[PDB]
Amino acid sequence: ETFKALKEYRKGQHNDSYDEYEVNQSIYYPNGGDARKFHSNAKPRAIQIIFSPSVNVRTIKM
Amino acid sequence: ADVAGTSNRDFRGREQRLFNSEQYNYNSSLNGEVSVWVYAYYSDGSVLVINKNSQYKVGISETFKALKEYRKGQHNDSYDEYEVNQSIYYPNGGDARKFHSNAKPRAIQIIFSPSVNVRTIKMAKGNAVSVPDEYLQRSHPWEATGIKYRKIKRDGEIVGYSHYFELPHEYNSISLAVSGVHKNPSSYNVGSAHNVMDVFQSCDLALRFCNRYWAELELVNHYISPNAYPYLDINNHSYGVALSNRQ
Amino acid sequence: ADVAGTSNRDFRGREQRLFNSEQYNYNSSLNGEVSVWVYAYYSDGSVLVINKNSQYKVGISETFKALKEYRKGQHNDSYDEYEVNQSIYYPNGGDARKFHSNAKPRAIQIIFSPSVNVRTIKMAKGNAVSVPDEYLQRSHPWEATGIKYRKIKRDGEIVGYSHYFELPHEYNSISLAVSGVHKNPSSYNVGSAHNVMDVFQSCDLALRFCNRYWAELELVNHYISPNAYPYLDINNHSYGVALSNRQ
Amino acid sequence: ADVAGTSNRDFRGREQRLFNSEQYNYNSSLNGEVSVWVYAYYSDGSVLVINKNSQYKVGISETFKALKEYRKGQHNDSYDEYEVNQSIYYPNGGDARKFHSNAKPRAIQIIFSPSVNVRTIKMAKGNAVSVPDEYLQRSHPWEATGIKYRKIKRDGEIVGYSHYFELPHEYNSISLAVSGVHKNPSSYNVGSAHNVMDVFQSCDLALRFCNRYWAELELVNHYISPNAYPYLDINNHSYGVALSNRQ
Ligand SMILES: Nc1nc2c(ncn2[C@@H]2O[C@H](COP(=O)(O)OP(=O)(O)OP(=O)(O)O)[C@@H](O)[C@H]2O)c(=O)[nH]1
Ligand SMILES: Nc1nc2c(ncn2[C@@H]2O[C@H](COP(=O)(O)OP(=O)(O)OP(=O)(O)O)[C@@H](O)[C@H]2O)c(=O)[nH]1
Ligand SMILES: Nc1nc2c(ncn2[C@@H]2O[C@H](COP(=O)(O)OP(=O)(O)OP(=O)(O)O)[C@@H](O)[C@H]2O)c(=O)[nH]1
Ligand SMILES: Nc1ncnc2c1ncn2[C@@H]1O[C@H](COP(=O)(O)OP(=O)(O)OP(=O)(O)O)[C@@H](O)[C@H]1O
Ligand SMILES: Nc1ncnc2c1ncn2[C@@H]1O[C@H](COP(=O)(O)OP(=O)(O)OP(=O)(O)O)[C@@H](O)[C@H]1O
Ligand SMILES: Nc1ncnc2c1ncn2[C@@H]1O[C@H](COP(=O)(O)OP(=O)(O)OP(=O)(O)O)[C@@H](O)[C@H]1O
Ligand SMILES: Nc1ccn([C@@H]2O[C@H](COP(=O)(O)OP(=O)(O)OP(=O)(O)O)[C@@H](O)[C@H]2O)c(=O)n1
Ligand SMILES: Nc1ccn([C@@H]2O[C@H](COP(=O)(O)OP(=O)(O)OP(=O)(O)O)[C@@H](O)[C@H]2O)c(=O)n1
Ligand SMILES: Nc1ccn([C@@H]2O[C@H](COP(=O)(O)OP(=O)(O)OP(=O)(O)O)[C@@H](O)[C@H]2O)c(=O)n1
Ligand SMILES: Nc1ccn([C@@H]2O[C@H](COP(=O)(O)OP(=O)(O)OP(=O)(O)O)[C@@H](O)[C@H]2O)c(=O)n1
Ligand SMILES: [Cl-]
Ligand SMILES: [Cl-]
Ligand SMILES: [Cl-]
Ligand SMILES: [Mg+2]
Ligand SMILES: [Mg+2]
Ligand SMILES: [Mg+2]
Ligand SMILES: [Mg+2]
Ligand SMILES: [Mg+2]
Ligand SMILES: [Mg+2]
Ligand SMILES: [Mg+2]
Repeated sequence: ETFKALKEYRKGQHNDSYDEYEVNQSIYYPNGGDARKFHSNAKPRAIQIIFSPSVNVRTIKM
Repeated sequence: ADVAGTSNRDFRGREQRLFNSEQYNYNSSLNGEVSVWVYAYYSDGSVLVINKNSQYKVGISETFKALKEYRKGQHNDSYDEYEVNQSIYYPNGGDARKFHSNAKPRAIQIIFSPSVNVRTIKMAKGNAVSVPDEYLQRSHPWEATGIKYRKIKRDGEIVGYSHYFELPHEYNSISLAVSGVHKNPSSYNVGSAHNVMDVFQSCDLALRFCNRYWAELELVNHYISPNAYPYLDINNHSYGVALSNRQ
Repeated sequence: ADVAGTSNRDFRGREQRLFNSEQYNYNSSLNGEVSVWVYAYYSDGSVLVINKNSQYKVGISETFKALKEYRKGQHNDSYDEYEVNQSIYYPNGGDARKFHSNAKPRAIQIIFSPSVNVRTIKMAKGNAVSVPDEYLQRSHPWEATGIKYRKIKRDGEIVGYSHYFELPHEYNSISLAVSGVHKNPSSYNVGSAHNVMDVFQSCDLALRFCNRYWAELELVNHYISPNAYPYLDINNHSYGVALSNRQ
Repeated sequence: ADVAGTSNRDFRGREQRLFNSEQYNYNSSLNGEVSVWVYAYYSDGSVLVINKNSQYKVGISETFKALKEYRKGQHNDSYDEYEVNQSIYYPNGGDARKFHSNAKPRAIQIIFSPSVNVRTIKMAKGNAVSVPDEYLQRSHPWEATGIKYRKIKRDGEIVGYSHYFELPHEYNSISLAVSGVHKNPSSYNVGSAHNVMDVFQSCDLALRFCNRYWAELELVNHYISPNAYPYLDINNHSYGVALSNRQ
C-alpha cells in the first residue's frame, strides 16, 4: 500500500479531500503543499502486521 | 559629548535601561495587568489560545464543549460532534460514528504573566458536565495548584509561570476554569471598601482574546513573540523578553 | 468480629453514614458549591439546561435569543429566526414566515442546590429586549422570588429548591437572569475585606454547562440522575439523593 | 596530516568516491531495486506519475480510465466523463457533451532506472478496451521496445532510460502496461528454483507511488530532483546524479 492508501478514508462522509491532496504534497516534499493543518489526523498512528500460524516467520519481509 | 558606552554620562543607555525596568515594575504594580492564557492543543497540531487581561485578578472559564476544536469556515462534523458530546456527558449516551473526537484537547498549558502571585492560583478542573470532584456535594470548587507552576525564564528573569498537563487518555474529558490574583506585596487590599468597586469594574473591563492557530510554530511566531508574551514550547524552550535592569 | 447489623461495632455502617453526612454538610459549608440550573422546555419535548456551579454565590444570565432552541448540527431556520426575533423585539418589526417560533421556550424551571439560602434568590425576568419591568427607569433590577421556590424532597430531606413558570402565551417573551447566595449561618461575611478577593476568583472559577436534551426522560436518565442533582419532573415527582444521616 | 586534495592519503576523498560508486553498483546488483515510471501529461500542464520500485523485475499496468486526469478534491465532470468513456470504448457509444476530454493524456514518457536491462523491456500498449493489437486473437501481449529507449545522461553516465510518445491525435486512446527486468549479467537465474519464491515475494513487496503534479517544473523540483531520479524534460534536458567513480 502507498502512503495515501493507508490514510483514513471515511466512506460516505466528508474527508477534507482537497486539503488532504495539499497535505500529501507537503509530506512528499517538505513545504511542497498548501495545507491548512500541521498534522493530518488521517495519518496512521501505529501499524500492526499479523500473520497466520501457517507462515514461516523466517520468510517474512517488509 | 562623552563617547557612547564609556562613561556614567551615556544618558541614552540609562534611559534605555530605565525604560525596560519601568515596564517590568509597572506590570507588577497594582496599576498593571495580570494575564492568564489557556492553550488547548489538538491532535492536528493546532492550538486554541484563550487569553484574558485585567487588573487586580484575572481568570478564564470554559465548558467541555468550548474547549473542543472548532475550525472557522470549514466543516466540523457538527451533528456527529453533538452526538459525541452526549456520549462524553454520559457513558453510551450518544449515537456518534467515532470512538475518539479529534476535536478533544490532547493537552492544556496554563500560563500566567509575571505580575501574578503564584500562591493565589486556583484551578477548577471539572468533569465533562462541569463538576470539579466527581459529585457537586464533595467538590471543593478549586485546587490551589501554584506549586506545580514552573518559572518561564529568559536571561535569569521570571517572564511568567507555566502549568502543563496532558490529556492523552480516553477519559481525559474536562471542563476548565483558572484564576489568579495580581501580586500585592502591600497591606492595601484592592478589594477592601476603598477600592472594591474598581475591582467590580475590572470584571467588566477585562479584555479577552481567542483564536485557533494552525501550529505551535505559528503561535510562537505570530501570537507569543510579537506581543512579548511568555511561552514554553514542546521542546521545553522558554520564550519571553527579560526587562528588569537590562537594555 | 461482631456480626454485621447487630451492634454499635458495625464500623462499616458508621462510616457509610458518616460518608453520606459529610457530603451533605460539606456542600453546605462555606467551602462547598452552590449551584443553579435553568431548564428551558421546548414544544418538541427537548430541554435546554444551563448549569452553573461555584463557591459563595452563583447565577445564570441569558438573553431572549440564547434561550431559544438551537439544534446543533441540524437546520434551525436561522434567517427566518432572525426575522422572528426582530418581530419579538418590536411589534411588527420583522418579516418572519411564522406566527409563533417553536424555538421559544414554553416553560422555565429554576432549580437551586440545597446549599443555597432561599431568601437570597433574586430573578431578573426581563422583556425580549432585556428590561426587567417595562422601562429601565422604573425597573428594579430583580425580584426576590424565594417564597415561590418549592422544596424538592427525597426521604424527608430537602434535595433542592424549584421555581417553575410556564410561558404558554404568545407574549411570554423573556430574557432571564437568576442569582443565589450560598448559605452562610455564620457572621463571617465571605465578601468582607478578609475574603472578598476569593469571591472575585469564584466569579472566574464558576464552571458552566449547557446542552439540549431531546426529552425530559433523557434529562432524568442522563443529566439529573448520574450526577445526583435535584429535579422535579412534569408529573411532580422529586428526584435527588437524601444524604444526611443515611446509609 | 597530509593536506586535503594533494595526496593518495586524502581518505575523505576516497571514501566519498567509494560511497557514490557503492550506491551505483548496489542499485545494479541483484540485491538492488529496478524502477519504472509512467508519466501521463495532460493538456492543463499537469502530470500524473505512477512509479513502481521492486527487486528483480518491475512493471506498471493501467486501464484507459486510470490514466485520465483526476483532480483530487476538485470537480472532474465525473458523470460526463463516464459518458465520454462509453464513446471512447465504442464509437458513438456514449452521450457526452464534449468532443475531446481534456482528461485524456497528451503524451506518455516511460522511464526506467539504470538497473534495468533495456533488452528486457516490454510494452502492452492497448486500445481503450485493453486489447494490445486490434483483436485479442492476433494480439501479441507485448512489444519489445527497448531499441527506442534513449539514454538519460548526466556527466557521461547513464542515469536511466527514456521512451517518450505523444498522443496528440483524437484516436490516441490507450490502456498501458510496461515491464522491465533488473540487469543480471550472471548465469544465476533469479527465478530458477533456488530463488523463485523470493521473486514471488518481490511481487508483493513492490512499492507503488502516484500523484498528479500541477506542472513539469513541480515534477522536476519536487518529485525527480529530491529523490535523485532520472528525467528528461520537454526541452530535452537530462536530470539525474552521476555516481560511478565520482565525488
Ligand atoms: N553576563 C555575561 N554575559 C555574557 C558573557 N559572555 C557572553 N555573554 C552574553 O552577554 C549577554 C548579557 O551581557 P551584558 O548585558 O552586557 O552584561 P550584564 O550581565 O547584563 O551586566 P550590565 O549590562 O553591565 O548590567 C548574555 O545574555 C550573554 O548571551 C559573560 O561572560 N557574562
Ligand atoms: N422509617 C421507616 N421506613 C420504612 C418503614 N417501612 C418501610 N420503610 C422503608 O425503609 C426506608 C428507611 O428505613 P431505615 O433507613 O432502615 O430506617 P431509618 O428511619 O432511616 O432509621 P435508622 O437507619 O436506624 O437511622 C424508607 O425509605 C422506606 O421506604 C417504616 O415503618 N419506617
Ligand atoms: N573532466 C573535465 N572537467 C572539466 C574541465 N573543465 C571544467 N570541467 C568541469 O569539471 C567537472 C569534473 O571535473 P573532475 O571531477 O575534477 O575531473 P574528472 O574528469 O572526474 O577526474 P577525477 O575526479 O580525477 O577522477 C565537469 O563536470 C566539468 O563541468 C575539463 O577540462 N575536463
Ligand atoms: N557565559 C556566561 N557567564 C556568566 N554569566 C552569563 C553567561 N552567559 C549569560 N550570563 C548571565 O547569567 C545570567 C543568566 O543568564 P542565562 O541566559 O544563562 O539564563 P536563562 O536564559 O534564564 O536560561 P538558559 O540560558 O539556561 O536557557 C544573566 O545575567 C546572564 O546575562
Ligand atoms: N411507612 C413508613 N412509616 C413511617 N415512616 C416512614 C415510612 N416510610 C418511610 N418513612 C420515613 O419517614 C420519613 C419520610 O420519608 P418519605 O419517603 O415518606 O418522604 P419523601 O420521599 O420526602 O416524600 P414522598 O414519599 O411523599 O414522595 C423518612 O425518615 C422515611 O425513612
Ligand atoms: N571541457 C571539458 N573537456 C573535457 N572533458 C570534459 C569537459 N567538461 C566535462 N568533461 C568530462 O567529459 C565527460 C562527459 O561530461 P559531460 O557533462 O560533457 O556529458 P553529459 O552531462 O552526459 O552531457 P551534456 O554536457 O552534453 O549535457 C565527463 O567525464 C566530464 O567530467
Ligand atoms: N488548502 C485548501 C484546502 C481546502 N480548500 C477548499 O476547501 C473546500 C472544501 O473542503 P474540501 O478540502 O474539499 O473537503 P470537504 O468539502 O470538507 O469534504 P470532502 O472531502 O467530501 O470534499 C474546497 O472547495 C477547497 O476549494 C482550499 O481552497 N484550499
Ligand atoms: N451520528 C450521526 C452523525 C452525522 N449524521 C449526518 O451527517 C450529516 C453531515 O455531517 P455533519 O455531522 O452535519 O458534519 P458536516 O456536514 O460534515 O460538517 P458541518 O459541521 O459543517 O455540518 C448530517 O446531515 C447528519 O444528518 C447522522 O445522521 N448521524
Ligand atoms: N423571512 C424569510 C425567511 C427565510 N428566507 C430564506 O430562507 C432560506 C433558507 O431558510 P433559512 O431561514 O436560512 O433556514 P434553513 O436554511 O432551513 O436552515 P438553517 O438555519 O441551517 O439556515 C434562506 O436562504 C433565506 O434567504 C427568506 O428569504 N425570508
Ligand atoms: N452527459 C451528461 C453530462 C452531465 N450531466 C449532468 O451534469 C451534472 C453535473 O456534472 P457532473 O458530470 O456530475 O460533473 P460535476 O458535478 O461538474 O463535477 P464532479 O465530477 O465532482 O461530479 C450531473 O448531475 C449530471 O446529471 C448530464 O445530465 N448528462
Ligand atoms: Cl501600586
Ligand atoms: Cl465553613
Ligand atoms: Cl548480486
Ligand atoms: Mg455520503
Ligand atoms: Mg465556510
Ligand atoms: Mg539564556
Ligand atoms: Mg450539520
Ligand atoms: Mg419517599
Ligand atoms: Mg473537495
Ligand atoms: Mg554535462
